[PDB]
Amino acid sequence: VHPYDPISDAELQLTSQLIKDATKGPERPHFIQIDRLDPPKKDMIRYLEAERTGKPLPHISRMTYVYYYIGLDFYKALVNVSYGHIITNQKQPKGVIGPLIAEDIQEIEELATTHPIVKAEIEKLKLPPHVRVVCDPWMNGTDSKEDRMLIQCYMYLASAAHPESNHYSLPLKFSPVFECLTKKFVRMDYLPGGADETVTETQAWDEFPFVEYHPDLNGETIVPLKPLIVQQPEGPSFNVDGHKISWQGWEFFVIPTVREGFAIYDIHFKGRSVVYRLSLSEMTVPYGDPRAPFHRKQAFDLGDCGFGATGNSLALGCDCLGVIKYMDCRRVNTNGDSVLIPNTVCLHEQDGGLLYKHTNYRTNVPVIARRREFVVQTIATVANYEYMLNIIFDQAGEIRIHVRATGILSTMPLDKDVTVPWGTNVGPRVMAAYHQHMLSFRIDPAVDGYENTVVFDDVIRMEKNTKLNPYNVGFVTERTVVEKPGYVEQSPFTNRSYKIINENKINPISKKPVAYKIMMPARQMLLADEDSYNNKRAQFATQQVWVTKYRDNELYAAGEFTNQSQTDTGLGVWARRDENVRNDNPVVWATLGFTHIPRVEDFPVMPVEAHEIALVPFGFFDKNPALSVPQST
Amino acid sequence: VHPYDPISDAELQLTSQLIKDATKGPERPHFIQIDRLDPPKKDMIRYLEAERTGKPLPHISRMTYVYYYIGLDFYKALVNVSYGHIITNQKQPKGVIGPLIAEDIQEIEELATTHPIVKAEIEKLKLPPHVRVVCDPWMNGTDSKEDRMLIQCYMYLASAAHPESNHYSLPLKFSPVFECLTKKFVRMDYLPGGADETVTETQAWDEFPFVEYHPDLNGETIVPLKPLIVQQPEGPSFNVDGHKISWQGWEFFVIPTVREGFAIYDIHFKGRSVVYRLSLSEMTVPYGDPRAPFHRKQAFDLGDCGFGATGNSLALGCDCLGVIKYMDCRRVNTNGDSVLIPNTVCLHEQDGGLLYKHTNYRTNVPVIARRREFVVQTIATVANYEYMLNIIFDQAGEIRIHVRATGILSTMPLDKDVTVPWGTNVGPRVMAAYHQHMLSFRIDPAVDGYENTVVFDDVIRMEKNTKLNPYNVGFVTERTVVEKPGYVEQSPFTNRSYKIINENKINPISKKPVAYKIMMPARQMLLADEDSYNNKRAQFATQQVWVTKYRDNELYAAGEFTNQSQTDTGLGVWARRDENVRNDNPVVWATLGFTHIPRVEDFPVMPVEAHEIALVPFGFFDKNPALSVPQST
Ligand SMILES: [Cu+2]
Ligand SMILES: [Cu+2]
Repeated sequence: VHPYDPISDAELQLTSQLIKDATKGPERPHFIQIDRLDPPKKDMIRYLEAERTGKPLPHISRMTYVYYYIGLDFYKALVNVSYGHIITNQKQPKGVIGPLIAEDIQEIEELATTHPIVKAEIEKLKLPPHVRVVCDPWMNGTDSKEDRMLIQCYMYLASAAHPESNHYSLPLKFSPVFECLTKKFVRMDYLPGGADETVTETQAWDEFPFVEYHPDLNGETIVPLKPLIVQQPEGPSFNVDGHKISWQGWEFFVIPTVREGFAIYDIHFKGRSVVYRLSLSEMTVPYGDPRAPFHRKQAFDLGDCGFGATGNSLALGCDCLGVIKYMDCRRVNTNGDSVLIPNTVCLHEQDGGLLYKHTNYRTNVPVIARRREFVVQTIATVANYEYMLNIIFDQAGEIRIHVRATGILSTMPLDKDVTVPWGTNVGPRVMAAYHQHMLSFRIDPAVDGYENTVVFDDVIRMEKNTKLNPYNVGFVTERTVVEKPGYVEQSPFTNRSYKIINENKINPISKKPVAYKIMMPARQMLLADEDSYNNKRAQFATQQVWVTKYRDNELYAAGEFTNQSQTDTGLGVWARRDENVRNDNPVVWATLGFTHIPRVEDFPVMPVEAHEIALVPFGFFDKNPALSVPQST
Repeated sequence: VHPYDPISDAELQLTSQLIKDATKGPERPHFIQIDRLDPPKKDMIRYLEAERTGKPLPHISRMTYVYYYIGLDFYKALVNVSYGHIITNQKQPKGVIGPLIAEDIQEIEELATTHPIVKAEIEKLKLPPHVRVVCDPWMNGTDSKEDRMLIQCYMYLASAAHPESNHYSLPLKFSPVFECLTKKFVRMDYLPGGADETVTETQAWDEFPFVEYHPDLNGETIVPLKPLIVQQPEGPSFNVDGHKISWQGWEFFVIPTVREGFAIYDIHFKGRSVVYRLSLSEMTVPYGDPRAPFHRKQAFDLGDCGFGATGNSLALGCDCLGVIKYMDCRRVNTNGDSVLIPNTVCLHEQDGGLLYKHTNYRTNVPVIARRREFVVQTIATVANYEYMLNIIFDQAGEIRIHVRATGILSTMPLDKDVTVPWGTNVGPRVMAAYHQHMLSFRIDPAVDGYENTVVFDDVIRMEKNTKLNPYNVGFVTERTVVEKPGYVEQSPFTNRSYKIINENKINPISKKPVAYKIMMPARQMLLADEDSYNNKRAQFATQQVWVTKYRDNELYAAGEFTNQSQTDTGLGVWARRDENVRNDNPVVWATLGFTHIPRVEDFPVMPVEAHEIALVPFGFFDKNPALSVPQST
């Protein structure tokens, strides 16, 4: 029972039992989230040390956290499940609101088509019997001080005849708002369908131009394909022992977590340390339609919902090609039970093309190796969206963070003959507003050991017309050291390169500190004005790379409670501490910015758009580490 | 013979034979390059139309060009090979120098180690029995007005033991220069191995620290791997008819060419036109070591040598995984004969991960398709480098240009205890100078037809604090039209997106012209100072996107004759024509900039570094075109 292990049924239920026992009276605890805390890092580095060198393993208590409500009051407790005691069980200040949970959303979704005010609104549409109404409950977002947990219910039409009909293809022009925990009606909002902010009372609905994606409904003739099969007749080249993966020189743990999907720990390659913990830390999805209620669409999908909570089961359709191993996730329900989320993480090899090749032109004798890869993947369904998260390792020591966005666009109503400059029309009566997906990747590096420095290098021209450079072609690198928490500015035109180095371990060939470098393209950051709540709640989304000093339980880039937050309680605080991070424990938070101008081809379901960040050794080894890979032949 | 067909042996030899017959006297023609010209585009479009609709085919002659020398005089001729006559046969002006040819390089390489004057330098090294001298002859480059074709011979040491010993791991400090066609020794250059530009006479060589890549020599323990196999039990899903490929809705011609490796023509997807001609057009590799003779290392690998001339045989191999079809290239030798280069192009299908997924959270019914990809590939070996060029097509209408650079670094001598700020040390006595690979891709677009406009869209904030945008979150696109030949500036911070649109064909859903968009990251451009020959010779490498008006035989970014060129005779002239290119025949030249700071891991042979540009349908279709793809199931 390893300290990194994901939460068990017994730990999750013990945690809720203890809260139930501690809560007196008739309003019972309403559970929101429960998961296992990481072991304290200083302690766990000693545990792993002992585990690698066969010495006796130190005690590390298993700890969990719980978010729960008692009536309208929100609570966060810390529980020691090794010894069965609550350590802290604290009511949170006014305005701190927990994540959404499936059971509460289901309740509100039911209500949004059942409530008499909403039935009466629906009646004004004068729907024929072949058309039904569907609701997507959304988190409220923030445009004001608001301490109540509110649900903004987006309303749509679907075909009554088929349960997979594409409601996103026909948005309505009203949206009711409920208070989540009491189930009380709050107000009915009206949505503009025209070129500006004008709304009207609910009119009879004239036409039903659905744009269906499902094969039974889309009327598209299927163009056949011949099979392409992948086999591993002798089995896979990776081992899983508990949660410990071994493959081609790599050793690391892969742990499912309810908030991140999975996290990867204690990453070593060829026996050397590389990265202590790697995860998707947050993702904010701000929309750019300036009009109400749309301006409030800024989910924080990890913080408001959780990538593990929302993970698909990968085993029964075949998302992963080859010989696959799987892991499960668990979540609490509102009752405090452990709900299994089966097969959310898949692990498998695949072929990544060529790894290297060279032929001597004099002899035509080649050396060549294929780029075998090991993939860790999870896919989250977040209402309309699909996000596929992959971490891919290869035999040259590279770690590749690879995301594909797919699923369905979040859609707005559109009246006849209207266009808008902040959205693309994607169906005869449906518009998809422009948005961004701003992801933060948390990389706690341990490059060749636990004292690291973050740096960035620029590539710059040499002074022209000198004795040294008389032909005006020379160019050189210069390095800047990150001394304190903060961000680094992007600079694509000096080929700026972020690296984490170990100043204490010198490469004996290049004579510079060993390093890993980050590979990522320059990207547009937060488009919302600085004077906006979107800016205040998500500082990470405003710069490409952030550095903090490590702290236990500082994991989520916009802070622990994002749902309807008023301000950033993650990097917006942490990256401002005035402390030393040189030759220490800097933690890197890389922002992957994706501005999404939807196109028609993204509808009714969208082809994958891929985004990637790579961590690659840079003077970490004393020669290409892939000389150990068999020849391709 | 279809007009797009690659040259045949008969046509190549008819070309050289006509020139031999026309050349009188005892100085015989010395052949440098022969290939078949594209059919003139106007006629070819009519021809394709007739071929399509069963009308009589217009008459279009097969034509070739030939570069050759008579003594020291350089000539270019055009030949009609359908009827067998010379059209033009023209002595080129003083200073125009042809590409290198393998037979002439072999000759100068032999001479670099046998000429008495270089034998004398070698003797000064006092080499022991177990070491041998190796030469890589290089094109001269340009740092002065120079009319003679010169070869700079880079000199190295290798183990005498083994023909695959890595001579790049031990560079010498002298370099002989020879006049290519006369074989006259011109001069002996000396190379600095220290921190600055100081050089000495040739000294005895003290030690032999080779860094070996070959498995016989590298001493590496091989880490085993289990098999991973790809099968297509019913055969592939693509058909090849002549040079015409059909796969999953696409139809286009793949033609091998001596200069570009291959070119792809007449690209249609779902019956609609996309791109008329797609090709890697040039690649310049400028080095950033300011010192002589290094400052002159600036290859134009297509213009100076040719990607087809230099292509690997891929069937050997097997570089391409699965069920493969191959095509050949041919090149002339100095005698005018046709030399076959078997299997330089491989064509095959592969799995590219998931193409789309969506699960309705209510029912948990998924739609999912896998991303089947069709790959066209060639791999050229240019002296030390390998360049893997792929064009990948997918079922959603995307064309991905994907390049991988691998092979061996070009290396410079390095004395003990030296470092340099313009190069990385990659072995005990060998340094890899900084350099750039600047690629230009020529995309002659035919988006839904032959009248196109080039445009770029920017994503910008709405004005804050208005009635329309009261919460400061809104953002919109604005469009700029390219009206005249020239370049577009990069703007990654406004998410700038280059597109080619057809202003005559409006998407009936979005109400905007149909388009293809270019995906590519912002990159650093040419690092050589504006005041350098690198700059005057390669204007394309200074800006990321160029637009010209189409002309027949205007194919190569830096001009037809690059070797020891004084100036750019490509885009540096053509993108400065004052003419209109809106709703006409714009041609797009996309510069893929890769600044290469070598790492120790790139030596003795480098892991692939991948770079891409994608062409993606934007409002081209009225919905996702991949709804015709079968469920993955
Ligand atoms: Cu999106
Ligand atoms: Cu390079």
